[PDB]
Amino acid sequence: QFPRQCATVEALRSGMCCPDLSPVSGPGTDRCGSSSGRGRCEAVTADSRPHSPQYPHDGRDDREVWPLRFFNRTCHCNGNFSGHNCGTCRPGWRGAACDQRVLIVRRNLLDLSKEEKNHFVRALDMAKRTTHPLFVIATRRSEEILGPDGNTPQFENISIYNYFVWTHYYSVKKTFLGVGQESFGEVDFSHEGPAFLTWHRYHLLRLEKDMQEMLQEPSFSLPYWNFATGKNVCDICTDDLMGSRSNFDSTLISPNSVFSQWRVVCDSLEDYDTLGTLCNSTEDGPIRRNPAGNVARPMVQRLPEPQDVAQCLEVGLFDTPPFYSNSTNSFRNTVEGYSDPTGKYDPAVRSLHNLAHLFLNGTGGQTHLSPNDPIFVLLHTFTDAVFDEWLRRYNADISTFPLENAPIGHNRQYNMVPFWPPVTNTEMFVTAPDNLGYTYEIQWPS
Ligand SMILES: *[C@@H]1O[C@H](CO[C@@H]2O[C@@H](C)[C@@H](O)[C@@H](O)[C@@H]2O)[C@@H](O[C@@H]2O[C@H](CO)[C@@H](O)[C@H](O)[C@H]2NC(C)=O)[C@H](O)[C@H]1NC(C)=O
Ligand SMILES: *[C@@H]1O[C@H](CO)[C@@H](O[C@@H]2O[C@H](CO)[C@@H](O)[C@H](O)[C@H]2NC(C)=O)[C@H](O)[C@H]1NC(C)=O
Ligand SMILES: *[C@@H]1O[C@H](CO)[C@@H](O[C@@H]2O[C@H](CO)[C@@H](O)[C@H](O)[C@H]2NC(C)=O)[C@H](O)[C@H]1NC(C)=O
Ligand SMILES: *[C@@H]1O[C@H](CO)[C@@H](O[C@@H]2O[C@H](CO)[C@@H](O)[C@H](O)[C@H]2NC(C)=O)[C@H](O)[C@H]1NC(C)=O
Ligand SMILES: *[C@@H]1O[C@H](CO[C@@H]2O[C@@H](C)[C@@H](O)[C@@H](O)[C@@H]2O)[C@@H](O)[C@H](O)[C@H]1NC(C)=O
Ligand SMILES: O=c1cccccc1O
Ligand SMILES: [Zn+2]
Ligand SMILES: [Zn+2]
Repeated sequence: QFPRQCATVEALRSGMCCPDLSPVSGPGTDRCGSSSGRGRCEAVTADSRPHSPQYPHDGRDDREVWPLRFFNRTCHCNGNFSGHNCGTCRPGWRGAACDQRVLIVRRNLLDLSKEEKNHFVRALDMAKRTTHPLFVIATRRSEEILGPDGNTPQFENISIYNYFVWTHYYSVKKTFLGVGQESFGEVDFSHEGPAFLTWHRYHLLRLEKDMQEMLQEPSFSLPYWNFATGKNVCDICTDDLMGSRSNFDSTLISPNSVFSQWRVVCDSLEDYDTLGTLCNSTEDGPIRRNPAGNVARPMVQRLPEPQDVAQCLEVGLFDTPPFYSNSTNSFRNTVEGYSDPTGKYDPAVRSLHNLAHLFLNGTGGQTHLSPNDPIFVLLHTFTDAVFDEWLRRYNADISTFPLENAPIGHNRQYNMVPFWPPVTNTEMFVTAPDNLGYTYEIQWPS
């Protein structure tokens, strides 16, 4: 969603989201930091190439050709400057001139020290309570975004971590067709398509960045959870980490973990998909988590085996037609978990990433809701670690990431929805240590 400077009547009317950086001569005098050389307000590029025939409602959904339904001009920054303002630096760069290299290391959560484990847990908790300094979220779609009286932007403040939940929600929600009509659900701007891995990579980079600024610790890094152990249990679900099971309710988190106090956002689908509203910042209800608990679905009662990871990393093409959840021999569909680890499609199979979600048999395994469970962060840095090893191993071969006829949202040059500033899948399709300022301390099975 959008910088608070752009969630106004004026900015949405002008179609321009190009905020000032240091307005020393008055408002509008330093848009995108043009006073210095940091950037310039510029026309948006959005993907205009066709998508797969599965989405038939072109013209109906604000996520199409993102961000054009809200803004057609944004800040484009020069050099290694970056941000909605061009006021910060691109990943891997710090300093006023964006010329100092940083490399942060994402490590296995179980390898952290007693203190490092405690620091991480409290930092997640701080992000859950701390208002995001920059972004606000919409509670209405574009037709109602200026509110009933036409002068009241329908945006809410939201915490650093709940923004992380909301953007995942917004990417997966159904297309609203109107009161009385059933919303359309064969659409997903962050799953079931090639954008899945790059979407989720930016997802993590933006949370990590937000927490660095919240903590004022430039080197803070999100750890990972090696869920590919074949285990029957959740080895990070302990009270010094992500929280153990409640002895008073098998589906709740131990009261001796702060995460039992969290309350989730976006759990009112029945309202959103009938009234046409969007998830707002009001929390409601605790995290439900029940590892291995899906007795009705035995396939999701055990986690992935180690070799599952070693096998999926031998799939050498990033994606294959039809670039969807039923692709075969697609690395993306394999690690996403709709193929078996060799790449062989099967409508039944759930493996790796999908399996790790469903193993939680709770909030973490529901599509509109799953970042509400903070295991999500660690589940996806590990998924991102596998992706990064693939990028290393096959020379970041983006050729099979399709430029057209992908499911809507997944064309290569699509701006990933709804991140801001606009950022394409291509911008994330790079090896992380040289291009994004982070690397993984990890070892792979042979
Ligand atoms: C760039 O956008 C302006 C502003 O319009 C907004 O932009 C989009 C997000 C879309 O949602 C528009 O409906 C928004 O109003 C465009 O100028 C407006 O054009 C409309 C007709 O299309 C007109 O009724 C308004 O008066 C115009 N507003 C202003 C301030 O002139 C502009 O045409 C767009 N330029 C492009 C796409 O190149
Ligand atoms: C993958 O699933 C898709 C969508 O369910 C199937 O693709 C086509 O879908 C269009 C409408 O989107 C229909 O005309 C057909 O059902 C599909 N085209 C065919 C069968 O030629 C597709 O069949 C699936 N791919 C597989 C199973 O390999
Ligand atoms: C924030 O979201 C909640 C959940 O959708 C909204 O509360 C619902 O509002 C509908 C109709 O207004 C009621 O029928 C439901 O019973 C409400 N749910 C709950 C849990 O109270 C709430 O109105 C939204 N806030 C804003 C400002 O839109
Ligand atoms: C957690 O697992 C239970 C089953 O172990 C799920 O409940 C089952 O849901 C299916 C499909 O909705 C029903 O056919 C079964 O009758 C249910 N069984 C029981 C014992 O409840 C539950 O939906 C799962 N929850 C999540 C979030 O995954
Ligand atoms: C959102 O909240 C605004 C508060 O602005 C600032 O936000 C963070 C950084 C906190 O430090 C807070 O204390 C600050 O004041 C309010 O002005 C307003 O209620 C909200 N604005 C909108 C558009 O919803
Ligand atoms: O976001 C998800 C939520 C629930 C289950 C499986 C896979 C997901 O990516
Ligand atoms: Zn997801
Ligand atoms: Zn996921």
